[PDB]
Amino acid sequence: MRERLKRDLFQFNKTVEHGFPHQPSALGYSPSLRILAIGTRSGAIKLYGAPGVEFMGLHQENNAVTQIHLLPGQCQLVTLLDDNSLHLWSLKVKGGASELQEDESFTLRGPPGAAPSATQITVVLPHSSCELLYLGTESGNVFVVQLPAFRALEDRTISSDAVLQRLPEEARHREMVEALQEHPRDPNQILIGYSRGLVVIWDLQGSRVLYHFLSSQQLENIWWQRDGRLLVSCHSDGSYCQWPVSSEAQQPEPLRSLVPYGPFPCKAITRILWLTTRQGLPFTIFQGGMPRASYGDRHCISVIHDGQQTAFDFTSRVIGFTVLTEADPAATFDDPYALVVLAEEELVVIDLQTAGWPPVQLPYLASLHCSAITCSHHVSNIPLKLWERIIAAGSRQNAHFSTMEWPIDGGTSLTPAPPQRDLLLTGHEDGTVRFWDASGVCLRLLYKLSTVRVFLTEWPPLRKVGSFDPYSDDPRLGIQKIFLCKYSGYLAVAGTAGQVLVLELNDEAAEQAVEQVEADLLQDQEGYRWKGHERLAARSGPVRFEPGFQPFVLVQCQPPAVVTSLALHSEWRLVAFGTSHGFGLFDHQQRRQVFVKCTLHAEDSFTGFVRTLYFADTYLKDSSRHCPSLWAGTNGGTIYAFSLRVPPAERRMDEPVRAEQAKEIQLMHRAPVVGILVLDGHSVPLPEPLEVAHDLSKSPDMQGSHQLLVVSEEQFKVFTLPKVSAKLKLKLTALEGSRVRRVSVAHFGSRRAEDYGEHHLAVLTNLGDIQVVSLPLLKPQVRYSCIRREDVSGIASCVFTKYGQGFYLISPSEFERFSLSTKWLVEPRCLVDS
Repeated sequence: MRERLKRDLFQFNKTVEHGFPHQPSALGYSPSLRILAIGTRSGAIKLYGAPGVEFMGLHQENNAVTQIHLLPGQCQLVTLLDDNSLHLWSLKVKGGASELQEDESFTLRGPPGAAPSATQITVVLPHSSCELLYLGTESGNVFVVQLPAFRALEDRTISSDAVLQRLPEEARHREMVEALQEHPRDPNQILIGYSRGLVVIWDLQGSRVLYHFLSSQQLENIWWQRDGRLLVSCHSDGSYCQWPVSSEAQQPEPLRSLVPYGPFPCKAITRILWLTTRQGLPFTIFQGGMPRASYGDRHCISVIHDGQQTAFDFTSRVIGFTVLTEADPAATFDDPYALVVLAEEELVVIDLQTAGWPPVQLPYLASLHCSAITCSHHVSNIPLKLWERIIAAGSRQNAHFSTMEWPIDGGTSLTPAPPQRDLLLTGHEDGTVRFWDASGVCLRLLYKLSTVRVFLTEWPPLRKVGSFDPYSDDPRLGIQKIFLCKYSGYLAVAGTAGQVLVLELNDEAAEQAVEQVEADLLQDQEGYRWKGHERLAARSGPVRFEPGFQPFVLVQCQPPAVVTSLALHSEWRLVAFGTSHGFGLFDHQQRRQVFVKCTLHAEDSFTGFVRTLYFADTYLKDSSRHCPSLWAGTNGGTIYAFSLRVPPAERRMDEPVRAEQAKEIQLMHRAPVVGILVLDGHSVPLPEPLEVAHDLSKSPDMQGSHQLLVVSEEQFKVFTLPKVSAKLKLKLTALEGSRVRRVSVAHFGSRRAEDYGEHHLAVLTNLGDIQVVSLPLLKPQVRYSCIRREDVSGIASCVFTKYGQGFYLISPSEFERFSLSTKWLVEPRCLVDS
């Protein structure tokens, strides 16, 4: 096209990522800013606050983030990678909005030639003065660093030999600093806990020991009470003690030492927290302690309060956890209200105020891979009537969740509310279809559909929480294709075992039976037998369904192969499906099969393989009478066309729908057809089903001669209807050497002109590039390098939107949104201050 028009329509920019970060490795939190922080093995530091308030950074060394410590009060955080290096980050306001950038780095190094295992940092203690970083090492020495200008203060070094010199008379030889904290009410005193059991309270200015005790078990971690008068240790045998802190010197014995899961041999407690409440009932949170014999493989975090105990069992390893408290540094009681747990595959938030401790919904950081993602489907511009009903159905199934508002509400999002409501439907392996809010910066779950309903299959206090499921139950339930009609509410989903469910949204619950209808694809062919999965056993009789998308008809394909294509026309109430053998049309209004076409030549050739199905109300035989039509594309470059006879509503349930094959066009290059489209007289694609009923202005131009657009992996072609005479072609693979993976129509609004937009093709190549093919001239406009050509998973997982956006999986747990339109750029823009 023209250069002025090209710049006003196309601009490639990878906006923001949606979902859970892959392989988390650290967790941090700022109670003063209410901002969460997550670190990964790839070096990514990700901050999270209120919905729409998020940041992201990358360390120059791609290494694993081990610890994240946000400074109190200040908007600066310190991280520590597995290379024993510190990094100071800050959130500087540039242009009215905050942004995350790295300030300075520092690697703790000792004398030249010393062992690197002696300078390994274990505990990082930011002082309350926001000026020093006390670093506990494996050698037992505590090092002090200045912020900024990281300079190790050798004069303030608290070595191991210095602490052992200040012990009265009991120092029976011997460090690995396991704990390093500050006195909550005295910034002058710090605590140093050693692995063998030595825990001292060190006076900084006095350079002496004020309090010490030698525990009987190997120390793991330490928690100091809010008033600084009680110490709660945890050990390597699965026990936790209580120690009184006063000014009587001597060596006070443990107050209450016990193994909470004994008397059997348990594993260590990794971390323990002792928090106080105004009701006199303190909380006791500890991670681990399971019996090594029967529960050594469980990742659990227990919470003890008011005679109630619950060990929350997660399906993945616990990377880190924190307890949000309503208390500030100048408060009496801690008063917990939330348990934020970061597992290796999910995030779990537990409400601590409501009885039973119910989970808290996640407005972001959702585990999109709790079930293995198989396919996706995006629908743009959802009607407000249907949009509120989907959320209403999702609220009825989430009644067991907590009523507490999202506690991590830091920052102020400067982005307005999304003017257009978008939906991203995700197919999973267990047979679930999740409805996501792909309208704004946060990808929040709205409603979950479970298709498994139509098929046929207290000490220690363990309570399985979370959503991730690492077990692959049945691969036959894996959703393969999804079609959602945003107008009538009809939903069509396809599975791996040849099952096709046509559902309808229902406000109230219903108890109905799913009529099962068989579609024998191999009706005009015998000899070859099926080897593999058997058809899914359907539930006979009525089945209770919760409000939402209730299935009313099941179409079982024979043979039960993988459904490779799906198309639903809610106006004509027809649904078309295709597998590796053939395809067929189904009338879900009468629950009767219309026709079934076999497309073959045990195993032999690799032809057939229905790839695309497209409904169209265009001309097929004459140039005056337009009739409904169903088009089909195969792997062998064959395009089938069927004439449909859709009766009126007065004759809808009376006379059955008829069909007859009218055209069979064979391509000259014999490449698999990836897309079929029909343009009207003004070279505009045919509108979606029921779109003319909800918008008469989008009526297709019937005066001009329609055009048929056939897109293959090698060429684009345009034919003249109804004669199907070749007119335009673009040999993409012959010019650029790339093959077409998938193509989708997109409307590109203009930036120079407010209300002007042209329809064009969004093409994803096998090389990972994203091109734009102009209509109807089939001219290449722009090519943007996006996905790597070796990312076979990310390329297949790609999906385009109707208005020039797209999504693709950079990891099995998170998407990345890209925008090739000048009218769309969904990115986080936020402000955070103290």
